[PDB]
Amino acid sequence: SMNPPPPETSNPNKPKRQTNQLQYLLRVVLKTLWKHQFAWPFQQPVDAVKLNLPDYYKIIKTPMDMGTIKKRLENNYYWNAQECIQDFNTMFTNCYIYNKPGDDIVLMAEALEKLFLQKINELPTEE
Ligand SMILES: CC(=O)N1c2ccc(-c3ccc(NC(=O)CCCCCCC(=O)NO)cc3)cc2[C@H](NC(=O)OC(C)C)C[C@@H]1C
Repeated sequence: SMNPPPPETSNPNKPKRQTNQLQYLLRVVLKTLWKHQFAWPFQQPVDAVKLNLPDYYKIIKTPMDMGTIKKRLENNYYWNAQECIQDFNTMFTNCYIYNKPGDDIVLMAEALEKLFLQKINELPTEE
């Protein structure tokens, strides 16, 4: 029933870089999604205590949210763009797994994912 610790956003043992693709992911992709009217439920880890969803972290074993992604991008946690893209995809997939089709939260996630894919289709090549 309690919340787990959030995903790691800092780790001195993990290798990291700044790439042009990761810069794009922060400045274009994350910025575009963050200001969407339906972004707010995804801006921090799912608080299963607040929501009284004691099964959330039984069903969802790889939690992810945009607050964590924003911290990882700003803290230069990632090695490459695919690590970040996978985090976004995990966030969407978790929502589709836990919730029913046609739930409001699923409609919200689908709106964000549509924008995400438009922006990722436009991902620049590596410098
Ligand atoms: C992502 C996901 O799958 N879920 C989820 C996750 C988080 C929340 C959620 C998130 C945040 C809060 N409230 C707060 O953090 C307090 C501040 C609210 C926002 C203030 C405005 C702002 O700062 N905007 O940027 C409550 C539920 C609700 C749902 C979903 N519940 C629900 O009623 O979602 C509606 C938004 C449709 C259930 C589900 C488990």
